[PDB]
Amino acid sequence: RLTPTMMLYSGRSQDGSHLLKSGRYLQQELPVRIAHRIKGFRSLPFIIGCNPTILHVHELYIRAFQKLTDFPPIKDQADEAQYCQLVRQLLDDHKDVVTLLAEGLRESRKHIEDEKLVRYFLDKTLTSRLGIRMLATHHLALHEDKPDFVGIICTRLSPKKIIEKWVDFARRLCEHKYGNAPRVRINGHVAARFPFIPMPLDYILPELLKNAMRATMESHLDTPYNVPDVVITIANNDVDLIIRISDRGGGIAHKDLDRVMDYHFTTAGFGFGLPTSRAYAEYLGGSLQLQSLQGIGTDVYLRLRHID
Amino acid sequence: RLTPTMMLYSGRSQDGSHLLKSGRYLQQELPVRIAHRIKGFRSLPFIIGCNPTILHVHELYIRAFQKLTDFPPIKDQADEAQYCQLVRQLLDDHKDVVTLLAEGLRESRKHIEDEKLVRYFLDKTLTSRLGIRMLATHHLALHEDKPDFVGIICTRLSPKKIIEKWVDFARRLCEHKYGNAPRVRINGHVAARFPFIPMPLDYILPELLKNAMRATMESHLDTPYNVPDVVITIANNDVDLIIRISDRGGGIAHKDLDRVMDYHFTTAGFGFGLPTSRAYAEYLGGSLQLQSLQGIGTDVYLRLRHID
Ligand SMILES: Nc1ncnc2c1ncn2[C@@H]1O[C@H](COP(=O)(O)OP(=O)(O)O)[C@@H](O)[C@H]1O
Ligand SMILES: Nc1ncnc2c1ncn2[C@@H]1O[C@H](COP(=O)(O)OP(=O)(O)O)[C@@H](O)[C@H]1O
Ligand SMILES: O=C(O)c1sc2cc(Cl)ccc2c1Cl
Ligand SMILES: O=C(O)c1sc2cc(Cl)ccc2c1Cl
Ligand SMILES: [K+]
Ligand SMILES: [K+]
Ligand SMILES: [Mg+2]
Ligand SMILES: [Mg+2]
Repeated sequence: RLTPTMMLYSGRSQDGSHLLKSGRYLQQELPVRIAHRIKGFRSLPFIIGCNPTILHVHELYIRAFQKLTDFPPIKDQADEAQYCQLVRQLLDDHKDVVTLLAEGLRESRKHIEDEKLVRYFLDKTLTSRLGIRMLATHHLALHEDKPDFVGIICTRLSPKKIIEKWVDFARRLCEHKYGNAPRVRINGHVAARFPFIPMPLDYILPELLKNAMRATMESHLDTPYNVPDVVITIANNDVDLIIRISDRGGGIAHKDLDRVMDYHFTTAGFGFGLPTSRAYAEYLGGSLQLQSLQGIGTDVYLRLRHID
Repeated sequence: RLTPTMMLYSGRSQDGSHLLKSGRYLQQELPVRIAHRIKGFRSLPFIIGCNPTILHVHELYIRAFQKLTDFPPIKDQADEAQYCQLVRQLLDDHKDVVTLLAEGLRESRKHIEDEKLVRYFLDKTLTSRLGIRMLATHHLALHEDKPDFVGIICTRLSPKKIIEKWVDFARRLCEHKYGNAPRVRINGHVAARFPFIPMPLDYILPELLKNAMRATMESHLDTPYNVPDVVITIANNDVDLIIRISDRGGGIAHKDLDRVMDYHFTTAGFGFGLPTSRAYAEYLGGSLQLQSLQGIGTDVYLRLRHID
């Protein structure tokens, strides 16, 4: 089973030798990908790269490269176990990176000449980071013995169930802010189950659901106690999984339409939900498409390729 | 009120002088547009242009140019009235032109080197023809005194009502072929009324409805007596009119997706419905977009700009 330019190992050897193979693989893969991202930071427009917060993330990436390269060759389970400590630390050290980049770039990007430069930098940086985090988490998860998982790969993911999980989460945030939340109905292939990697859905779904719920409440300020449902349709075929999220939140206005996919743009939480979700979907071989019915609502279509 | 590179006059003079102005306008506009299309025929790949049916349409276009240019200057109501006879004849003489081109091109296009050449020829020819027919019909309709119309412009078009008209039509064709037809529900801005030109909708709507109904029946061969509804949503805003037509007919397969917009392509009536509808929508400043949920259904979105 694989993803773009990387593979997620589904080993299961008794002596635990698959952990050594996995670890050695990480050590030959992660430093290269970190190095590529450091180059990304090096080539940022000077005035952006000088931003203290951007510099901090840059330094963090240098540190990560240094720590991995300083780690001795993995020869035994004792080494592998310490390697896992390093991986856990880095995952934790880097958990706020998306937020730091958003902040650092927010002001600094208003300065430079080329406007698609930041978009390209963020698309490339955030997707490479997702890949890095997936590989690292997969390696850790190989030690686990949860049913239905091989590392971070779920062998029988139910899209309805993971959708429901994020629905409950988004409904709670929405209720806290507006005193109510749209109900969500789910239809189509509600009983589908198939091998799949949850992690990208764990980012994308709450972003799209928050969007749809905010849009619904903000357009029904007179009747917060009675708002139209959000309707989610699951289509599962041999090629891809499609999740359509349809709201009656009034639509994306014509004057806003060409901006909603830009990092930082927002009508309101830092305006990253849509461009990030799209970059993730595309990184994984899928896509994220919007259909705006101005005056009525929006349909968002998430497509993710099935596992090979 | 206007459309691309042409205007539809909303005159109403008592002496009937607006009919003379309209007629003179046609005589200074139509011959030019016919001449442009004749050039189109002249530049067709030799082997296609030699097809007897293509030659017939070519000749028909030459004849139309010849008749209009042979018609004397319009100076009085007596002239204008005879001019209307000529216009009616030509409209009638040319009513099968789309069908003739489809047939003539069907075989001949398999020969030539450039594959997007025919697509371009048909997009340009069919849209210029729609423009010609709109102008000509508008001029004729100026003699009429129907309530709510100025020529072919409806001053208070109800999208729900025109949708319902074509729904009944498509349901009857479908019922005759399959012994039943999906019901259609219409929601969103069901009470919208606004100035609008019906003619393009009169072509596009039945094409999209036939598609959705065929797809629905062909995927429910076991239960023809109980098939899922087609659902149409109307969104009316200050910029455009959006009509979403959503079916549970199983979707457009991945292997077919990149072909359904090509003239001539069909899984079955001559495979012109979709590319023609899209060319018309775009000619008028709108668009036609498809979202396929393979295994479930298809959403088709027709957008047409409001009148200026
Ligand atoms: N379902 C929706 N309905 C209406 N507007 C939306 C919807 N989803 C996104 N938007 C618009 O696109 C903008 C960008 O969204 P996003 O990238 O998620 O950033 P944020 O939600 O933080 O503003 C939103 O501020 C909102 O104006
Ligand atoms: N709503 C739909 N659902 C499934 N397939 C569709 C739908 N609309 C169009 N298609 C597919 O696209 C093809 C092209 O349609 P069209 O251009 O209207 O030509 P025709 O209907 O004559 O085949 C159809 O044959 C059908 O396979
Ligand atoms: O930026 C990030 O989120 C992460 S997590 C992470 C984990 C490892 Cl083991 C190495 C680099 C790295 C980076 Cl860079
Ligand atoms: O091709 C067609 O449909 C038509 S209708 C029509 C009507 C007039 Cl008056 C002139 C040309 C012309 C053509 Cl070309
Ligand atoms: K945004
Ligand atoms: K076609
Ligand atoms: Mg958001
Ligand atoms: Mg058709």
